[PDB]
Parts: sequence; C-alpha cells; structure tokens
Amino acid sequence: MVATVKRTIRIKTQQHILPEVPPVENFPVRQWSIEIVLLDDEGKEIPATIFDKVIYHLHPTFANPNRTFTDPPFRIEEQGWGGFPLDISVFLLEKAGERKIPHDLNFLQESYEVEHVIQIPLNKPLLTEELAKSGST
Repeated sequence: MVATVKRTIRIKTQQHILPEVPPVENFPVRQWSIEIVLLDDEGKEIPATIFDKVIYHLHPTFANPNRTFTDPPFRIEEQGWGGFPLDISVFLLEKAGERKIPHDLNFLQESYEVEHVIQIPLNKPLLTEELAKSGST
C-alpha cells in the first residue's frame, strides 16, 4: 500500500559580481540566479513539469520579493549584496499541494546545487501521469 512517491529536485544557483554596480558598504553587488530541475530515477536532470508554478519568496526588502514563475526551469534572476536566505514554494499540478523549501543564497561559490526529496501524492490522475516521466509510481 502506497499513497505517495518520493522525487528528488535539484535547485541550481549561480552568482557573480557586477562590477558596474557600486558596492553597498564595501559589499559588492552580485547577479544571482536560481533554477529548479527534477531528477529521474537514474539521476538525470529533466524538466520539473510536476510543478505548475514556483514562487520565490525573497527578503522583504527586495523591490519585488514574491516572484512567480510558471515554466520549467523556473529561472529567477536578481541582484543583491547580502546572501539573504529565501523560501521556495513549489506547487504540484492539479492543486495537489504546496511544498515550501528553504534555500540559502551564499556567495562563497560561483555556483552550487542542492537536492531535496519531496513526497508527492498519487491521487490526481494528471499529476500521477506526469510522475511516470521521472520514475516508477
């Protein structure tokens, strides 16, 4: 008896300094991006079509702090000087549920990936169908 399956998502972050932007209290301003992909059962990256939207919830001092994206890989691009942490809401197809995933934005590496396992229900036929792309159900 099984009502859910687990899938691993991979959050991919890059960042680099923008030298044309004045540092803020000696901290350089960086352009940074986050994208999300789904891993299949062999660990290959595929589009994360199990989400029909992703909202990045940024530090409230950002101009546009809750940014909604609807297409894989849900790429957000922003600029800042401090590595303020953020929360990533991913919404499963067919109103199957929000999963709210914190993320640390850090400037020690040029790019880094972080994986998360999420548990997904098997009770919305379209999602259940979509889940077949990334592993067994």
